[PDB]
Amino acid sequence: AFGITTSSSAYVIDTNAPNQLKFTVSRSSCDITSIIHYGTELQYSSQGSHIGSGLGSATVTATQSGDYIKVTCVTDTLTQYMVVHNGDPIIHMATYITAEPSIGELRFIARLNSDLLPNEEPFGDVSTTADGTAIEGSDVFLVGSETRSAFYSSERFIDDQRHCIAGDAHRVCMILNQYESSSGGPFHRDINSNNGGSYNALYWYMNSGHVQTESYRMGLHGPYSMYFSRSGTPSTSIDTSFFADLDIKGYVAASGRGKVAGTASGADSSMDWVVHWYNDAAQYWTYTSSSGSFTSPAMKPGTYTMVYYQGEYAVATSSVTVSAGSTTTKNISGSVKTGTTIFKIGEWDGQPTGFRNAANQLRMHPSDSRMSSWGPLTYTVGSSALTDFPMAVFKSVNNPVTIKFTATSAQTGAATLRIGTTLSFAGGRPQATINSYTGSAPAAPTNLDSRGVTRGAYRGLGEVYDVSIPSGTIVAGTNTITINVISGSSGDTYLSPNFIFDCVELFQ
Ligand SMILES: C[C@@H]1O[C@@H](O[C@@H]2[C@H](O)[C@@H](O)[C@@H](O[C@H]3[C@H](O[C@@H]4[C@H](O)[C@@H](O)[C@@H](O[C@H]5[C@H](O[C@@H]6[C@H](O)[C@@H](O)[C@@H](O)O[C@@H]6C(=O)O)O[C@@H](C)[C@H](O)[C@H]5O)O[C@@H]4C(=O)O)O[C@@H](C)[C@H](O)[C@H]3O)O[C@@H]2C(=O)O)[C@H](O)[C@H](O)[C@H]1O
Ligand SMILES: [Ca+2]
Repeated sequence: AFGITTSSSAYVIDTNAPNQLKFTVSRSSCDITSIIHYGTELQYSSQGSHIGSGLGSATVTATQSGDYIKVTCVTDTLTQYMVVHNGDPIIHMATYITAEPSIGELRFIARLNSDLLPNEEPFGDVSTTADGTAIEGSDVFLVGSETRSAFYSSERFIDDQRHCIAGDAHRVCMILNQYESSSGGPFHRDINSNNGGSYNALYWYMNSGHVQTESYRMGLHGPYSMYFSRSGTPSTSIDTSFFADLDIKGYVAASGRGKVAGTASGADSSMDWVVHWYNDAAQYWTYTSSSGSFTSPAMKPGTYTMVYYQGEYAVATSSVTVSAGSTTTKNISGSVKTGTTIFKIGEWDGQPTGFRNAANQLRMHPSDSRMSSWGPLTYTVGSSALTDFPMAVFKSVNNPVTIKFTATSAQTGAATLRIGTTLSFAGGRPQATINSYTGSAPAAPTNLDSRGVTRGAYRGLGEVYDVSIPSGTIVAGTNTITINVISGSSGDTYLSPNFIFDCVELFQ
């Protein structure tokens, strides 16, 4: 039956789902210590499923409100909520914080039986580190001859409404339709799952210091939903609006929200367009249609910075105010301006898209034998393919990048060499030589104090480095550009100072 079974040490919540879902919540710690789905225990028995590594101690209450059961766990700065609906094999959750946890990240982790749930979806065994030997920190492993990381399960938050772990008789998915309290914007990615040897971990990283570009946000994180299937795959259309009736702290209901609608225009139409709104309280985003039309998700009232991307490259920024119960009509337009192009390597999309190893980097370590050579490589404009240009240059792996290009006598005037990047590590930034002419050393970029390129990430601050080339420095015939990554810092191989490339353009 749908209901709560109480003992001194626990509440057993029964969702009354057709294929059975009961779970045990510790009244002392708020740990999920047992999960029975279709007569089968799914929960790792040594460690609970919980926020972080455990709340440790919490004040726990359970109540029925009609066809809903709510479990509340209170700590000093964090309230954890679990809500179930009669008939549904889902643990709905929401996490209310007034401060960032001590550890400096906010995650939920489900620690589940890896024999029954060995697989990871949608990306496969790339995040299975079981039987792996660490090759970097304690988060990148070698399994046989293949490199592996929990990070290789990651996905841009804008595209991460569902990820799961699974076996032949059970599937457990995270359903994620509310990223408003997270940090890093639409292109932030994070750890999703990890079969690490003892159990298979399923996550939602509400926030983290993994390639973090923003301050943390307080208030209610989620709702998020952990779905339990036999062999089905749950839709991402899961109604959580019943949270409005359960006095969830920090919860703002539909009627407390407003929107922004309009049309974005002017950007590169070969790319997906994204509109992004943020302030200290909340962040929202949406893809636009191919005509540029957009309607924001339901937004908390307030004033927001509004950004228009082609790919992950901001072409315009603006400000907008949202009122509860109304739609603010707000258009946005803009484009990337350069000049008359001599050559262009890659595209202005805020990604290493198309470069050598770009597709692999998301799902493996740069040391992986399946990677193509890092170089040093000479890219000759007109003969070399884009997949011959390294996605990253490391001070101590493939430094420098040499570019060969032909110019006509009509192209010997003043130019700007533009070096567009996505993300830096250890102070990495480019200094350019063109023929016998050396550009200035730019100052160190902001340090994000995080590995990235070795952990499947590329979305950083997107620094752009322009070099003014005087007239008559470019010559008719062959020319040479040397891109050196400079930095006062030092490191072994892929942890040496580096940056990931976005686009390299020479224009007049
Ligand atoms: C090469 C490396 O580079 C630099 O590294 C720093 C930093 O020193 C390093 O720890 C790493 O930090 C990030 C990291 O993020 C990951 C997870 O989000 C985090 O929860 C953690 O996960 C582990 C965790 O285990 C718990 C506990 O830590 C264990 O000791 C044990 O008790 O079990 C606990 C448990 O909950 O089970 O959770 C497990 C489920 C998981 O399996 C564990 O991996 O670590 C992850 C990781 O990537 O290592 O940790 C958080 C707290 C931090 O905020 C992140 O920055 O990466 C940093 C960086 O990239 O800069 C340093 O130079 C370092 O010395 C060097 O070795
Ligand atoms: Ca690019």
